[PDB]
Amino acid sequence: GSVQIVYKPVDLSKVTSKCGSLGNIHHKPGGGQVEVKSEKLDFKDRVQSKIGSLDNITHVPGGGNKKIETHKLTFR
Amino acid sequence: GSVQIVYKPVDLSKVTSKCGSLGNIHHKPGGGQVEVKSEKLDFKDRVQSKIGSLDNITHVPGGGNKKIETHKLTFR
Amino acid sequence: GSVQIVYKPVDLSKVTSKCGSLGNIHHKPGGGQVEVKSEKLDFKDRVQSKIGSLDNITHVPGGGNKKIETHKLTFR
Repeated sequence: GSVQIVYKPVDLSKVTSKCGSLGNIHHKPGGGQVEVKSEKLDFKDRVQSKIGSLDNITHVPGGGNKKIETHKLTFR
Repeated sequence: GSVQIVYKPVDLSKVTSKCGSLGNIHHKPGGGQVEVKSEKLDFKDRVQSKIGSLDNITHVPGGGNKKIETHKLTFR
Repeated sequence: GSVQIVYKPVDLSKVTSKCGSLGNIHHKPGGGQVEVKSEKLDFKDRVQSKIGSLDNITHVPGGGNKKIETHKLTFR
């Protein structure tokens, strides 16, 4: 009845970027407006919410590479 | 009945950037506006919430690389 | 009835950046406005909340790389 699991990934990989220069970036969005109305809010178990927002983002990561590697075993 | 589990991920990986210069960056959003209304808010178990916000962000990380590598085993 | 669990990752991985200069960065958002109203707030177990905010952020980490690696066993 003897069961053997040997698990040996060999990951010689690479993720790479070369950029000569990251240039001139302008983020100039106009004046946004947000309006939200209720009489009641009533939240129970494990709710998560964003109920009125205005979000301006410039990321410009300079080589934002990702090597996301979520991984698992399980048994019986 | 002998069970053997041998987990050994080898990983020689590289996540890499070369950037010659990070340039000229201008985060200039106009004047935003947010308005939010209720008579009542009523939050119970483990609620998490943002009711009204204005968020301006400039990240610009130079090297922005990620090697996220979440993992588990589990048994019986 | 013998169980043997051997757990030996070999993570020789590297996360790397070269940036030749971090440039000129100008975070100049306009005058924001936020307004939030209620007649009652009522929060119970394990609530966490933000109810009116104006948040301006410049990060500029100059090689903000991440090697996040949450990792585990569990048993029986």
